[PDB]
Amino acid sequence: LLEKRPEDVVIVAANRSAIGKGFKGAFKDVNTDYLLYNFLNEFIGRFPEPLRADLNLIEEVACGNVLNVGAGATEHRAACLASGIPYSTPFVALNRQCSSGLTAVNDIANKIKVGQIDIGLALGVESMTNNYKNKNREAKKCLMGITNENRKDQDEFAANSYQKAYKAKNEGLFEDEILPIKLPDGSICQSDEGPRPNVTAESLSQVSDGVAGVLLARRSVANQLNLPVLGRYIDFQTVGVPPEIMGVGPAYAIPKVLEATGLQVQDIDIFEINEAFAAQALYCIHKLGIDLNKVNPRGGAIALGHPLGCTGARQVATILRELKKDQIGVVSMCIGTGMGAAAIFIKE
Amino acid sequence: LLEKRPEDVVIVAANRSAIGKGFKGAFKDVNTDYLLYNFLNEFIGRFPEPLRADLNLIEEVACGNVLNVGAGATEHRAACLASGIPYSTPFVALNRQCSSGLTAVNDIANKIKVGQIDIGLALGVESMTNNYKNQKNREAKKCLIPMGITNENRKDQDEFAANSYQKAYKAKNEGLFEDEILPIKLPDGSICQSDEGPRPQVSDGVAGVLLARRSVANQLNLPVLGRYIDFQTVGVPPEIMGVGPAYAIPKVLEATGLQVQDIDIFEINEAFAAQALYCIHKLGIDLNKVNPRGGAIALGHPLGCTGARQVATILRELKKDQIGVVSMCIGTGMGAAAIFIKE
Repeated sequence: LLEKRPEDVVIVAANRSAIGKGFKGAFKDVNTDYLLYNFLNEFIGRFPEPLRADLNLIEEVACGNVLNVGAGATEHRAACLASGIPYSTPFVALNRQCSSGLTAVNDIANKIKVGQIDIGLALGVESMTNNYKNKNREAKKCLMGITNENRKDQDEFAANSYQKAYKAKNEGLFEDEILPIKLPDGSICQSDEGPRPNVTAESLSQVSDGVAGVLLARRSVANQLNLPVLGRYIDFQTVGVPPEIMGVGPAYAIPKVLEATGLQVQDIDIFEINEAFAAQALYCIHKLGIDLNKVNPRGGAIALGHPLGCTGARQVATILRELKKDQIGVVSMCIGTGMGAAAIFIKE
Repeated sequence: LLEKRPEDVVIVAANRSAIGKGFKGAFKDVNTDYLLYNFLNEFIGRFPEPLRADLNLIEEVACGNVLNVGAGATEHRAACLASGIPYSTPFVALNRQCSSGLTAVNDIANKIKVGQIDIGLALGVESMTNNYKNQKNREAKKCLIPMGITNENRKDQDEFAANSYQKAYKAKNEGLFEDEILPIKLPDGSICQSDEGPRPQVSDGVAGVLLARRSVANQLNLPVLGRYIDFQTVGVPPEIMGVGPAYAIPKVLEATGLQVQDIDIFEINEAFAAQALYCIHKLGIDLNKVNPRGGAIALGHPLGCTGARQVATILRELKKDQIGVVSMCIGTGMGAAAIFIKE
């Protein structure tokens, strides 16, 4: 599995923006279209010379999105079009709820794999700020908090993430993966404005906005073009989970991707398990038996925020900077109307 | 290619609904969730014993949609939930615009090829009637050119148009569109199951396609209407979005080795007569092969349903071992095309 074959799906670049605060945040006066346009312009400069030389080398743009009309396909495609990605490049809008951005990844993973394409861009956007704006059993469930309701450990959990996120923030740890998004006033945003110092434990995830991109390619095509390689996508698995207890997703998706690859929990160095809510994150980690030490190393959703769409691909950018050469890490998250997703990766 | 390996992505079922008329037709007092719930209750019935038994063997439901909030991901999951498809079955909402129903098929194909799943359901749904109610740079503004205008970018069109209605009613009347169309029951008691438009187009309709690996089909004793060969997409100038089929057909043929003259039926979506004519001409296609039972000019084009519809239609127009393609130009400047084989 650690053997690099020429038919591997390889990650060439994985970047994300600073996650702003919903409603209050840096992004409030901006929508997914400006966020996307801008992140793209940044992401492209960060691209190896043969690519930016011929952008029509990207043969597909899957963009995950949960709240726009039709998942933002017209605006997101216009945005790509403004950031130099040629018309010659098809675009696909996807919405698998909370995992959307991780599914943009599985979409391109498979196309490349199957030969449909060689090089392909996975995206994730969400402007919860400007978009949150839009009964007979079973179907009566479907689309969060109450499925969670279905506290000491949870606050304990909320603070440690908040502490891990603050350390990491302050230690410069996210300075690699984050890109500066210029705001229309003149400002520029390169810090996650969600993690805060001194969070301890007190009685009383986050509505945010953000973009995140991933550039996959098949190893063969990479070597030929001599393109840097950060790690490689190994597999992906989704599962259906009772909608009333959505959060339970990770406790079923993880074992699934594990069995399908042959790995075991204890073969994983890092787990990027999305914390929609602390109650559910904790439950997932403890049912599986995951080492809490190995969970969300630099802070989670609780502290960082959760821009629905963008999250699944944000965790990828992130898990890559937390990993060390030849390490395996999973990316999982509970999904909205009752699902569970989880992709596996390796550094190199 | 006409060799059959168990590794094949095989169509086990593929039915559609009657395409209602926009703003006035049969479905006007209903939305996607109802069209879906119903289409599915029907489709599932027209499902082989084994699947109906389990229904959990279906491991993914990708479902195109173009105009709903978030392409109808929640509403339609519930519909599937309500029509007996288990929670266990994940779901994905896709929006490739005009080709959404086809790319939803592309989706299912790939997952099956890449071993991700065995059997999967592809869908298309749209209710232009209900949902049709949902930058300043020289490049992305082309993603603001109204479709019709891009068509601006007559006799021959009207002649091409005429045939569409002619072939469609001739065929509707001869009962050609019967095996494919399922009966969508309506609130006011009136069952609907006949195409309004063809009576010698904005519309609402649903469509479903149940792929499975060949090896798997033979294992569960399942019927096999045909096979998915390839699919290909290619961007195109948004100002002439229509020219999309002219490029995606060569590309998918090329990807397969096939040639134009190797194709029997050419189900090229008629989004406009001006457009479809061009692809036809540029490609050098025998009209007797293009849209045999008429097109969308008569039948209507329920945006995200179409792709999944054309597959239903084509699979009847094709005889055992015939190859045919399904192309359509795509909204913001694209073009798709797939290739199927009967058996």
